Amino acid sequence: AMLPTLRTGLVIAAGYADKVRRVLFAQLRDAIKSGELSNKDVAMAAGNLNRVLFELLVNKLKADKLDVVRIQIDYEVRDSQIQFDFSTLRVELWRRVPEEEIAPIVEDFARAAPRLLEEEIRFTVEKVGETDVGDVVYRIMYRGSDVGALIVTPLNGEALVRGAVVEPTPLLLKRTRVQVEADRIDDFVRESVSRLFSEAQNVEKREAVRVVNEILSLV
Amino acid sequence: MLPTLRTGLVIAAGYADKVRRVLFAQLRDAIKSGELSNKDVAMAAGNLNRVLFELLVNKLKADKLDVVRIQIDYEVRDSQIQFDFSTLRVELWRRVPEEEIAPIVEDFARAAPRLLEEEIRFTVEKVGETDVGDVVYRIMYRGSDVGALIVTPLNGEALVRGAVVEPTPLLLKRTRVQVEADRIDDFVRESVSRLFSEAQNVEKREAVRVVNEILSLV
Amino acid sequence: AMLPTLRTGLVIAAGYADKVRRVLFAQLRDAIKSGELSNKDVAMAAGNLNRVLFELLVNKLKADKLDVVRIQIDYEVRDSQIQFDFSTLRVELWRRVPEEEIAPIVEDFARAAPRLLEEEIRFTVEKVGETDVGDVVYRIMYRGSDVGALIVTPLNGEALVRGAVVEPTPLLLKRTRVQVEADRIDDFVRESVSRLFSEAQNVEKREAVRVVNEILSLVK
Amino acid sequence: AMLPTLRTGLVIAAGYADKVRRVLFAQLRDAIKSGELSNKDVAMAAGNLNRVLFELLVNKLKADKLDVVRIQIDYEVRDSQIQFDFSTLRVELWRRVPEEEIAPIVEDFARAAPRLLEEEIRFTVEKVGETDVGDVVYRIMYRGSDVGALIVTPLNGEALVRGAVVEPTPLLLKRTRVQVEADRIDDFVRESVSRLFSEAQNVEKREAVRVVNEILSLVK
DNA sequence: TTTTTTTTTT
DNA sequence: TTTTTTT
Repeated sequence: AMLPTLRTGLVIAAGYADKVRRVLFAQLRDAIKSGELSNKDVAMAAGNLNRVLFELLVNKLKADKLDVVRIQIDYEVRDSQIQFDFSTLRVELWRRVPEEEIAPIVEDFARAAPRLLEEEIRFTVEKVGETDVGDVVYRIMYRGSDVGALIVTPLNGEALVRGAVVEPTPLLLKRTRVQVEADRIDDFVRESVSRLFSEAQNVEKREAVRVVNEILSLV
Repeated sequence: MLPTLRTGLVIAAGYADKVRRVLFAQLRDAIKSGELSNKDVAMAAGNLNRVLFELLVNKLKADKLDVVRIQIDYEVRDSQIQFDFSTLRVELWRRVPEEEIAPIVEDFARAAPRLLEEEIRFTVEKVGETDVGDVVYRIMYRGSDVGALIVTPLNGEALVRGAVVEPTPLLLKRTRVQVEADRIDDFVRESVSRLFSEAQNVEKREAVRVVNEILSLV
Repeated sequence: AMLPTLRTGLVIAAGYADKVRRVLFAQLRDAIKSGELSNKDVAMAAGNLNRVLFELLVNKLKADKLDVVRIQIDYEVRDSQIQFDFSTLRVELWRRVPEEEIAPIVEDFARAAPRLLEEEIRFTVEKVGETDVGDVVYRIMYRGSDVGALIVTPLNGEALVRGAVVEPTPLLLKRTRVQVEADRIDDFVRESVSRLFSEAQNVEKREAVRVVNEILSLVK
Repeated sequence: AMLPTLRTGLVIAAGYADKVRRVLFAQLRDAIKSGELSNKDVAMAAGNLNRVLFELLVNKLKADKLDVVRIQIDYEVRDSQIQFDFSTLRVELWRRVPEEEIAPIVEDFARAAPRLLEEEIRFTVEKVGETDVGDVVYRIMYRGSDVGALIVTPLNGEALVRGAVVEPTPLLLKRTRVQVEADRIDDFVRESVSRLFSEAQNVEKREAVRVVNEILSLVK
């Protein structure tokens, strides 16, 4: 039987304690109201966990209070008692990069940002293969790295284009008809890929990711 | 003053969907009024994400498993969103490898039930007295200041109140004990750890304010 | 033009105050750290607002402490002081439906739910039109209400079928090739739509919603 | 042994499905990475639950998509399989109050708001009892309803006053020394309680609640 | 086309 | 990647 898991999510090390206490109270809200637990039992349980985590985070790992941690642990509630399974204790740590190292870089970049904000991104492609019914699949790239996929369906004298990229920003190229005879497909894609995505939809990452995988799966 | 887009803590791999969701949440009202369209906002979030990609991946060389926090002011004028890049702020936290943390976490996990039963040793030091004659002590944990304690002398009796922030936020309820005023200082040093063994587990901010309340009286 | 906005989002009326406090501190974190404001200034501002909002909810709106509210208001910071624009004040209210009215319905339904959990989602379709290049687009319905869309591309003895529904649960029909002559498409689609979505992907609502439109826009 | 519980929290009825899917995926992430479950297993589980909830919310409870729902249900993972316990299913519903009924009330209130924002919170008190060491405890009331507590410690011609209120906004009265004779305590408190809290700290509700309970526990 | 909405804080 | 987080 699977056990409930106490998860903090991403939190600044200085505030993990109040995060652990509030999450645990939220999960055991029904248990308290049902009468299986008291508010004292839960607060005491969280306090003991926080007591343990303090030694781990501050002493063993030397985490600064401005660092970021993510903590999770399974726990069991049986017969009016809360018990943690410390074999399930998992702790993630992120160490802070000093402002003196980031602020000047961001400030420098901020001056060049309004130019970059309007520029069209410019992509490159490479043919991946063809389907049984004659669709052509391309890999779409940004700066030599793979960032998306594209599929072209030649039809009665014309072609249909669909695709999506994940980086530098999630874009979805909706089903688009272009003036191309099947003879002109491979040439057209290389000439028009950057231009097609200038009118693409700005979507969420997972939406773009799914389409990329859908298109690449057909090969 | 301008509206600010704030992401909060987010894994670098998912900053884009975070920026998009924050911006849409803030500008829902402008859309329904007809001042903006979903296209207008999505293009705005998309263009910002395009900008942040160069900053995070190339300039800051951030791995996608790191944590970032981004904020920037923006203004909406005549059905368009315009960012003020002078207000752009980016925070970065770099990932500590699992091979450096997991074994340390593993060994401690064996020692956790042992430590959990142990009572939390505190030590104290005299700070001063209040206007009405209360005695204030500074509570220390492993030599470091973590809380405060206040004792109100009576006739053959004393009232004790206090709070600690570390290693876990505790609140010492108003407690009356039978002790003569002459031996209070000895009482505090010998019994402070025993007092907090029956203390309340509270939130950090509650403990913090009580500590400052007690220290402010000096 | 636009002013910063303090937004609570959905919150139980009993806890709106701590929400207003936490949001305002989060938004003015920088102002405090810069020295333009003090922690005292922000706490006092949120407290005064919450005092006012209490009067509105309990007296004017007659909100129960177990109801749900959503509050937003614009504010500006002038000379180390926080000043609200109450003309921008917006308050939404949801009144709780008594447990005595909902619990028996949920309890009754909970008994029949796991059997329903297995059943195939019988769908029906309606032809919407043909695309410029000859794809056929159908509207998918569930219990007479439109819930999704489907597009079919005729081939030589074969067809390509794509689609998505939003209700009763978001499903995505991946690109599927089937054995059917073009004269038989309209018959095939209507006969197999429920069967096709029985093996479809469980996706997010927004994914299904977006796909429906991509398909429906091609006719409209 | 207790089971994991899927909790959505407050969500607009139109967006419950994606809420359920994301919460379930967040809880079962580790199970997926370990290989005990696949993304398909979790997606199918959330999809089946949403299919069931659709009938409950839309058909049985007649919930409008602008309403607010809160859904929770226990589930079990046994041998690479997800199982919901529908006996543990709980659904709360809040029905939306129309803007046409709230906006005029908010707008008129918005006109008197900048005036009210300056105003001090008039309070009343009532004697509850005395402590063992002779402190006097009062119940603080706002609109006839109990909202807080206050404790007075008598000195020689002086007193120490401490207290906290929960409504209309969480306020905590720091340790304050005042000039009052012990017989005139009941009288002093009733004249000054509102004035004392005009300089009290704006805090979170839970801070105030605990101080209130601490003061009341001291009463016999 | 959604039709509701996509945060910060916690 | 993804959440809950005062009756």
